[PDB]
Amino acid sequence: MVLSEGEWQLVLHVWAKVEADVAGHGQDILIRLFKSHPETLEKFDRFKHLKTEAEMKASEDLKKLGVTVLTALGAILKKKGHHEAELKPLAQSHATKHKIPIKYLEFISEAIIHVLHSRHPGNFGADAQGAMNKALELFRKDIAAKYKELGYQG
Ligand code: HEM
Repeated sequence: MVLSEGEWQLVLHVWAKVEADVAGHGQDILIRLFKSHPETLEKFDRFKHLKTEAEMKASEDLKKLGVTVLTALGAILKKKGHHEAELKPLAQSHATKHKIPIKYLEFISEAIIHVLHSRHPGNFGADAQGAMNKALELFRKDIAAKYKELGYQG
C-alpha cells in the first residue's frame, strides 16, 4: 500500500502530540493491551507476574519498555513508508527471540488507536484515525513479509 502525503500529515500531526509525553502514552497503551488481551502479557518474561493495573502502573520497567516501543514506532512512522532499514532488526528480534505473532501486532495497533482516541479527540477525528490505521496496517504488512523471509510468518 501507499499512503498519500496528506494521510502522513494527519499521522505525524497526532504523533507530535504523543511525543510531548512519550512515557505516559507508552504506559497507557501497554496497559490497555494487557487488559484487553491478557494473553499478550505472557510474552513478557519480565512482567508476566504483574497482577493488576495498579501494579502495572507502578512498574518502572514497564514504563521504560513503553518508551522503547513508542520511540521505535515513531522512528518508523517518521520515514513515511521508507522504513526498510528500521524494520529489519525489529522483525528479526520479534520473529526469532520474542516470537510475536502478527495477531498480537494487530492487538497493540488497536490499543494505540484506542489511547489516541481518548487522549487527542480533537486531533484524532475519523480522517486522522483512518490514516493512522492505514499507517499501522502498512507497518504490519511489511513486518509480516519480513517474518516470512526470516522463516517465521506468525
Ligand atoms: C508497535 C509495535 C511494536 C514495536 C514498534 C516494538 C518494539 C520493540 C523494541 C524496539 C524492543 C527492544 C529491542 C528488541 O528487542 O527488538 C521490543 C522488545 C520486546 N517486545 Fe516489542 N514492539 C512492538 C510490539 C510488541 C508486541 C505486540 C509484543 C507482545 C505482545 C512485543 C513483545 C516484546 C518483548 C517480549 C520484548 C522484550 C522486552 C524485554 O526487554 O524483556 N512487542 N519491542
